[PDB]
Amino acid sequence: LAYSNIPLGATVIPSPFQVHISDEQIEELQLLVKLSKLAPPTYEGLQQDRRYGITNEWLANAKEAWKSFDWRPAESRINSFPQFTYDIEGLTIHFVALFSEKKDAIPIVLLHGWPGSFLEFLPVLTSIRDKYSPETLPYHIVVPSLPGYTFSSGPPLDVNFNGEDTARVINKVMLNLGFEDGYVAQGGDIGSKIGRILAVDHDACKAVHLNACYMGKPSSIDITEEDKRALARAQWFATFGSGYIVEHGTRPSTIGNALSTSPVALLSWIGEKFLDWAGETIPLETILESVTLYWFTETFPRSIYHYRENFPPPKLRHTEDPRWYIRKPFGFSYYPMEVVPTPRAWVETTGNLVFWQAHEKGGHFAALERPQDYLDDLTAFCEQVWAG
Amino acid sequence: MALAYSNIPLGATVIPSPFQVHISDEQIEELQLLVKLSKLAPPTYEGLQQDRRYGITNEWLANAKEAWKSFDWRPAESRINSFPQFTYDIEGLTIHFVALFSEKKDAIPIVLLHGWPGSFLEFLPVLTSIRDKYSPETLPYHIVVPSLPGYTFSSGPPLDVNFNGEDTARVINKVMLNLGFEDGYVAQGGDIGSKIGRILAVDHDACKAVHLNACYMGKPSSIITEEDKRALARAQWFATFGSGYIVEHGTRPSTIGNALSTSPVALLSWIGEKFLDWAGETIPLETILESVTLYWFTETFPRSIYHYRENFPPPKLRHTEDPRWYIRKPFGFSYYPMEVVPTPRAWVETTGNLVFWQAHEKGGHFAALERPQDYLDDLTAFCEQVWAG
Repeated sequence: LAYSNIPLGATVIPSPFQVHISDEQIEELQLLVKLSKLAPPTYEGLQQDRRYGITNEWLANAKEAWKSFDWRPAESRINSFPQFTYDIEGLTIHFVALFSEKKDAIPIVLLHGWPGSFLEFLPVLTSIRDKYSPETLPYHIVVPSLPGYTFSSGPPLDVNFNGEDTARVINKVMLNLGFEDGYVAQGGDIGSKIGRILAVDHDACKAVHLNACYMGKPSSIDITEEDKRALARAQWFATFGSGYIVEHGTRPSTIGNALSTSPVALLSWIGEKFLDWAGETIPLETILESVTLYWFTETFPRSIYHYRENFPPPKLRHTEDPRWYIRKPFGFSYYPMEVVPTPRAWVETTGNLVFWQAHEKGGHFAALERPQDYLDDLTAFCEQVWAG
Repeated sequence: MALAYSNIPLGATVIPSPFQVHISDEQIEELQLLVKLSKLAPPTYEGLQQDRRYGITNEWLANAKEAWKSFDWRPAESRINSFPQFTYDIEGLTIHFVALFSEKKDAIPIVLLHGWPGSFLEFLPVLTSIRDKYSPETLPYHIVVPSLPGYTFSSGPPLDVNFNGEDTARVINKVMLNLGFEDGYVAQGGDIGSKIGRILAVDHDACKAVHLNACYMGKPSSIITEEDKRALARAQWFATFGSGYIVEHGTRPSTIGNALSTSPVALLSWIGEKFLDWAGETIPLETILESVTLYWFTETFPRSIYHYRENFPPPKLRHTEDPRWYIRKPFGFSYYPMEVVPTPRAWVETTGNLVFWQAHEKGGHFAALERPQDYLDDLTAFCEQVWAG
């Protein structure tokens, strides 16, 4: 497999990995999709603008498509990229990688969120290996599955687990691969908090680029018509879009149990996000691939441990806390349909912001929606800040 | 189909249609199939917290799922059908209600109002006590226990227009008007029913008085004992850790309604958490299963949560704290210590003409279900105190 040779200085050799969902898991999935019931018509379910969530119609259509969804091609595509696992602190940590043949390639770790996965970055990874050979690849790209997500095991059954533990475990992936001299982190959604913690607390992480920075407007800050739509969208998300945060953060076992009962229940909860959060419309096939993977791996109940960190609501939000001010080189890319679009003057207050790029297209799932924009920003930021 | 207590009061302007519950054989067969084949979450740190700090435990749900496999609906149905039941058509909705009608020309009419995730079932123990104490001939009251629009055998709400708490009260008032009670009735409510009962008493002439066992509010701007400290901490637990379902119901009702229609055990997870956490007296598993089973058979859940969006964006004032909804008519309140937001008398008094106050040592959110005799003593005491003929 191209791009799959372990960097020469690795401290722990990773075990190679391939996904092979059993025929029985596939057919249990179809059985329960078929067994699922739909809601009767309701006023709320008939609103085509989704002001009360997904429409009954969308869900009925998506369920029918699911019955013809074939996992094998998607699984084959996933397996076309090099994948590995480490054993770290009793957990299996899965990651996708593209390793360069250049000895001093710049290591980068790309950090997904919820309800995402490594799947978000495969179009970017496809663009990378279209553009480069293993010989001309300037980067080592590492795309781990966060603890509790898809092929990563955990979190533990017997102790609480939070974002600082997540960062500690993810940093060790990069250390294991020989990157103690330095790597760059890139993060969105929950990955943006992980990226911030890596940059703030872990020596090996030399710089961090974010495409999300969840904050209110700082009081130390004065607007344009783009600043106006950013504030209106942020207020929409805070007021109407944050039910799942409160339920994940306070009753993770209840919602975790309810949505494991049926794959179509998980489809409803997760599909609403792929619909509302995107700038560029995400195809139904991409939603189904993600929900199917979460299902096969029982991700959802293992994946929501992060949300309880905000209950009770902290004095300062993470991004606004001086404890988590990013002193290392810090980059931000602005996508207008990000769930909380944040202007430069906001972001600048949370770190040492040396890189700023704004885009006209794209929303929350920047890598998935705009892989070329994402890859361009990532190359530019890494070239701009990397110090050898 | 003659039934004791089912004679329509003499002043009725509209005769209701008799109703009986008959869930089909195929629904009962299908429910058992769907329970058995429901998938369960794997073990998680959160699912192993036996103080339920993060919701229901994996162990509780697996046990409830096992018990559900051998729950028999038909004897619960026979018990339900021993009470008179009716429907009215009102503004194109079918409104189900249970009733006990007195033979006395001047019996005091009373409407009992359930909330979410409850139903007319909450009041059956109280109705059982009433009909054990009174024959139709000695019954001092007419008791009406309707299904709110969207709940169990009541249809709607409409597919094509929004529907809110004021529409709910208008429609429930017409049940009482149809039965000839334009001269007066008393309302009683908890949970969402306490909001409806408030609107009835504030805005509708036929409602003469109202008793509540819930008065959802913060500490009033108008204004601490042992109990008051405890009530404040419980109210603060509810607002901080207990209101996830409110935000979700009120912002994304379509998503959660669809999610929870897919499987009866999805519904049970969501609703069972509330019967566990909100109760003062432990509510038996069989009662929870009965309630969740009824919701499942009647596709209640997606139709029942329209009330919660009235809080989004957060209104200028909470209903109970708004002079617009201050109760001028005689207002009674019963304090149950394990109510989700226990409100001292000083708080409640800022919201209406409080002429009746009763505090209790036991009982929680589902007062009539947990403490039927306490609930009934209060209701009759309050009605006898305020009714003016």
